[PDB]
Amino acid sequence: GKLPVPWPTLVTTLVQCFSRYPDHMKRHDFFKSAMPEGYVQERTISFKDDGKYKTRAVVKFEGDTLVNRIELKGTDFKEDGNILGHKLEYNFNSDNVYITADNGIKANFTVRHNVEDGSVQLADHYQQNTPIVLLPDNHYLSTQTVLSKDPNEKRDHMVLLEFVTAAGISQGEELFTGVVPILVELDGDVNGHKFSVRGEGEGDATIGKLTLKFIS
Repeated sequence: GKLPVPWPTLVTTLVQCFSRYPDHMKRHDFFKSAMPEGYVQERTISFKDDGKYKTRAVVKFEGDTLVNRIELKGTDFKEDGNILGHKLEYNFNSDNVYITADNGIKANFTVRHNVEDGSVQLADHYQQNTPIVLLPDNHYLSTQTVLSKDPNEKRDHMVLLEFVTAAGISQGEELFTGVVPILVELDGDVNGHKFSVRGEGEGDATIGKLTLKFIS
């Protein structure tokens, strides 16, 4: 009927090729350099004092559409914890995603999810991307996200708006010169509860903008 986990816990899993890289940093944009063939993005997301997600995503162009197709496996979540207990607030904080080269890339960052009781649930992210390219110097992605709802959507859903810019110190980049349609498909299992998510929207790497609507 609906998602077995809170929507905010899925936000990071549900396309960093849409980050805006400053022109002073274009030599360091792995994600676009891998297009159109794309990259595999794999994470381990450790929810401290709770379970973890292991994800594997294929991110690539299929014709004119940037596709993000995901398998997610969630294990060891506590029935009464913040996640399966649905105690997370429906919002998101800013993050810095720290990137370094993998001689692809690796990235690390810790998401802070706000709990109903003012406390904080940490989601520690370990990330690796391998091409299906530009190996970058150390840098990070400054990420901003807002979560909302569609007034006339009847299905369990999440509207997401995101802005991402690289900071802190190759022909594929040409595929991102305009607004690019996005398709996201997630096949999930958390503690044995199988679920799927489908999302559509568009990305505009000129401004680093993402706008998507996901339904479960």
